[PDB]
Order: sequence, then structure tokens, then C-alpha cells
Amino acid sequence: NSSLPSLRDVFANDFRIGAAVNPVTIEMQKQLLIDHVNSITAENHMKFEHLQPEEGKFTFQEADRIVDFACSHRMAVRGHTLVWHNQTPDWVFQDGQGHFVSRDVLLERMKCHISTVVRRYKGKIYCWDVINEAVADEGDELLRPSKWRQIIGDDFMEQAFLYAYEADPDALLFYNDYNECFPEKREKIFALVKSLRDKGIPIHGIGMQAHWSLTRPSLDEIRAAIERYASLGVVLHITALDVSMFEFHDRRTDLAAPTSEMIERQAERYGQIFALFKEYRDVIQSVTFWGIADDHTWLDNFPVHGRKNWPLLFDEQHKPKPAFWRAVSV
Ligand SMILES: O[C@@H]1[C@@H](O)[C@H](O[C@@H]2CO[C@@H](O)[C@H](O)[C@H]2O)OC[C@H]1O
Ligand SMILES: O[C@@H]1[C@@H](O)[C@H](O[C@@H]2CO[C@@H](O)[C@H](O)[C@H]2O)OC[C@H]1O
Ligand code: NA
Repeated sequence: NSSLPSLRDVFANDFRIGAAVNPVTIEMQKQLLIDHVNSITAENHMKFEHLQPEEGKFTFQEADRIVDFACSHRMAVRGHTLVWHNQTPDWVFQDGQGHFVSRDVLLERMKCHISTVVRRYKGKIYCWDVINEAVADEGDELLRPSKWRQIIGDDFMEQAFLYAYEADPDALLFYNDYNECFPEKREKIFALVKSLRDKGIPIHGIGMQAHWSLTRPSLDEIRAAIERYASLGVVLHITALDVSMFEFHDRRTDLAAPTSEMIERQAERYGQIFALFKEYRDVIQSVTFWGIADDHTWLDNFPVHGRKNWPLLFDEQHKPKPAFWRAVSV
């Protein structure tokens, strides 16, 4: 590493380089983070269930640890995430009888949560994924079904953004989602954000999760999505980048190690990805990987539980992979 290029420095004039972490991985991959990133995202500890597990009971300990680590190393922090159909406790949508609360009650709870969480980290966290994955990933419908939407109505997103803006008007507020480059979903996301923006809703950016594979999405699809979203006048952040060695249909579990072909194609894939990102440096301001080294990745258990994946730039021994060299040489 002594002579190894530093990711954040390599892209100093293009965009921040980040990593999703948790207190455990911060310790386990501490030096890698210190040497390469200038932005941090909580992989799970800033999600609803990990911040307010019970009404009125806030558990900021793990999140505080992540933020402290970031600030002590002059690293920016992205807040993930306020309103999502996943990892949100049941109490949020129920009353005493266990029945669903009303629209006004859920809005009160939403505002209180957003207000409390956002205010605590105001001045330390510069952006927030306010709404996460609201768009349907399948079907002809625009929106995915969720208790938030069901109880409040389709304007639940408008309210979420307004609440966050009030809590910290200096923060950049994002709509974050995956499969953001497949045409059908891209158009739904574009339509949604455009509609919010056309209503004066304070949404400042679109978060492209980029949970990609070696083949999907294509570079043309990525370029088209970047341009389509950028045309709305919003800032763009790649928020959870990883390049899986397995396509969606590939559910093998025997592979103890990636083939030379996989490693080679991944290197090419990452080089092409970053060449494209650099080309659009004017609209892309941050690129965060959902992790940093192959010794820790949510893809080891998703979508197939119990297997192993090698989706990042560094291997399990924290050594640069072929993908690292192509990525930093664009
Ligand atoms: O649960 C979500 C995953 O489904 C998502 O991964 C996508 C699954 O569908 C595939 O067709 C896509 O290629 C893949 O990106 O990642 C985000 C996670 O929250
Ligand atoms: O440890 C796991 C996390 O890595 C995972 O993070 C999700 C990745 O996919 C994105 O679509 C989501 O927004 C992001 O929260 O969540 C589950 C957790 O067990
Ligand atoms: Na930029």
C-alpha cells in the first residue's frame, strides 16, 4: 500500500469515494477506510429499526460510533435511510389494538422520527436518503406497495422530504433506489422525481444504488440513466456500488473462489464503470461502494444465503484486485 494509489485522491477532482460500514467492519477494515475513502454510510445502523426500535426509545449508539469515526478522519457521511418499506418496526404502523394507525398519526410519527434523527446529526451528515426504494421493481404500477403508502397515501414521500428539509435545510435530500438503470424502472424513477420537483418538493438528488453484475446493466443503460436523471437538475450519487460475480439467474453455491475469467471480466467491468463515471464528473458528486473489501459483503447471503461473492476492489486479505488497477487508471 505504501506506493498504492489512494482512491479518494485519485478521484479528488471527480467525486468523493465512500464505503458502507458498521462498528464491526470499521475495526476489521479500519486501515483500508483510512487510506482510501472520504465518505462513510451506515450499512444498517441508521435505518429505522436501529434508531427507534420502540416508540420514544432512540438507540443512537452504533450510529454515533460510525459518525465519530468519520469525523475523526475528516470523512463525509451519507445518512441512510429515513423512510423505507424494509427494516422498519411494526409499532410504527400500529396502535394499541394492533390495528393500523391513521394517516395523521403516521405522519406525526414520521415527522418525529425524521426530526429527531436529522437534528442529532445536523452539521455532521451532509445528505440523507429520505425515501428508499418506493418505486415498484416489477409490474406496471409506479409505486411499490408499503404500509407507509397504504396508511398515508401516495403523498407520503412529499411529506417525508418536507419534514427532512425542515429538520436540516442545508442537507441534500435524496430519493435512493436499485435497478435504477433498467429502462422501465428508470422511467418510473424519473417520472416520480420529476413530479416531486414540479411540485416544489425539496428533493435535491437521486441515489443510484448500483448493485450491479458483470453484465447488467449495460454501459449504454448506465449512460442513459445518468443523463436522464441529470436532466432533472438534481445531483447524482452512486450509493451502494458492487459488481456481483453472479447474474440474477445464477444461484450456484459450489464456487469456493471466482474463476480467472470472473476476476478478469470484473476488472474490465469496473474500469468501464469508472471511465463512465469520470466522464460524468459534472453531475456525479459521490461514489460509495456497499462495503470495501471482499471479506465483508451483504452479497455473501443475498440473494443466495450461505455462499461467497467477491464484488469489491480489494480481496479478503485487503489487497488490491485487478479491478482496483483498472478503476484508478481511467
Ligand atoms: O432487496 C434489494 C435487491 O433485490 C436489489 O438487488 C436487485 C434484485 O433484482 C435484480 O434483478 C437486480 O439486478 C438487483 O440489483 O438490491 C437492493 C436490495 O435492497
Ligand atoms: O447487512 C445488510 C445490508 O448490507 C443491506 O443493505 C441494503 C443493500 O441494498 C439496498 O437496496 C438497501 O438500501 C440497503 O439498505 O440491508 C440488509 C442488511 O442485513
Ligand atoms: Na463530480
